[PDB]
Amino acid sequence: TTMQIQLGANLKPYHTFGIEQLAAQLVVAESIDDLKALYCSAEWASLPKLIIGKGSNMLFTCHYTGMIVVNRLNGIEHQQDDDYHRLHVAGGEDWPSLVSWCVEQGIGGLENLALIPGCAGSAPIQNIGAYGVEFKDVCDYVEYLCLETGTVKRLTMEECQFGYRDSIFKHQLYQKAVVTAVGLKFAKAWQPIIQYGPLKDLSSDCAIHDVYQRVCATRMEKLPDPAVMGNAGSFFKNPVISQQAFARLQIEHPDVVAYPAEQGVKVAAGWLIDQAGLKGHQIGGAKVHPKQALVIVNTGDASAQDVLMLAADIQQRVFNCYGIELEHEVRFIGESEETN
Ligand SMILES: Cc1cc2nc3c(=O)[nH]c(=O)nc-3n(C[C@H](O)[C@H](O)[C@H](O)COP(=O)(O)OP(=O)(O)OC[C@H]3O[C@@H](n4cnc5c(N)ncnc54)[C@H](O)[C@@H]3O)c2cc1C
Repeated sequence: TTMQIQLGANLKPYHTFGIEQLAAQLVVAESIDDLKALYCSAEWASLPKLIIGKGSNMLFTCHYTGMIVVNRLNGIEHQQDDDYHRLHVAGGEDWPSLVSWCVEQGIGGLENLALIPGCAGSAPIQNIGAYGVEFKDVCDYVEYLCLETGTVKRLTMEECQFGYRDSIFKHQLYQKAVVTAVGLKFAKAWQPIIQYGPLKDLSSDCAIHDVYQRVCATRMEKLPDPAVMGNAGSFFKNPVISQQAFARLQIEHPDVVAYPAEQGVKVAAGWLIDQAGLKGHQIGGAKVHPKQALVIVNTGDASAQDVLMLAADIQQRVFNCYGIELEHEVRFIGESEETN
């Protein structure tokens, strides 16, 4: 009963905003061969296709008239050096589950990425990061179905061109590549990364588990669970501006919060939105969550239009207070593929 095409499928079960909407067609892929039949064959060559993991970084903005392809390729294989653990993770694997698995195996280095919703295959697309770690830091390689050849190719971590919330799959490989698996590499001499938020209370000889527990604890405290109130996480990226640009900003706003970046300064958008006095602001069913002001939440009856107008309102207010232009991180889906 696999590779059954669902016609007129409701999308709420398929993305974390949980907004009422449907897809002309939807199918669950479960193997490399399914993706190969779906993307590199005459059958279903008719429909535009959107590959999704958990839809935890997505907003459907109208009736989706293509075929949604739900990535559920499973498998975790493990091996180890004298020096490293290496995992080969199928792209459909659930990410919060994978980090819990590493932690329970005693595999150190993934724990700052605890509870980020999504599939392992989506992790490289926006180079997920939290608590001072990013996917590029643990990445050995990425494998993908090459839409031009119908064969699986491999990129080293270098060839992925990772940046803040960025990679080659949002550029050259955009719509040309379906990630089928991720190679993760972790030093056996584990080093806690412990400089962010409540991890600062930890000490540098703590255990993997200590770090993981703290991350889970804080996240479950600050971020709404989307099965309770729909959301897509931090709606905007932290804007990255020059040093000089930052110093200028900081003359009028000496209080402004910054995060490290190699090129220029990354400014905390949470802080910008909060000082702009936007916490709790609602349009229709969409609201700025007061405990983490980057997260637009669905209070129950949001439309995509609500979310989009609230985003526009925040962006407007932020640009006025600070002359800074926030860039949305959530992908906006139209009839077929992304818009604006
Ligand atoms: C409560 C919550 C907290 C969050 N916290 C964080 C955080 O701390 N850090 C962070 O970086 N993100 C965070 N996010 C955002 C999100 O979890 C990540 O962006 C995640 O990587 C998206 O995974 P997904 O499987 O849902 O991708 P989706 O939303 O399904 O898809 C995202 C994009 O990737 C493309 N895509 C999906 N799968 C493939 C594939 N196999 N091959 C090629 N392209 C693909 C899609 O077409 C779409 O363009 C959070 C989200 C939520 C809801």
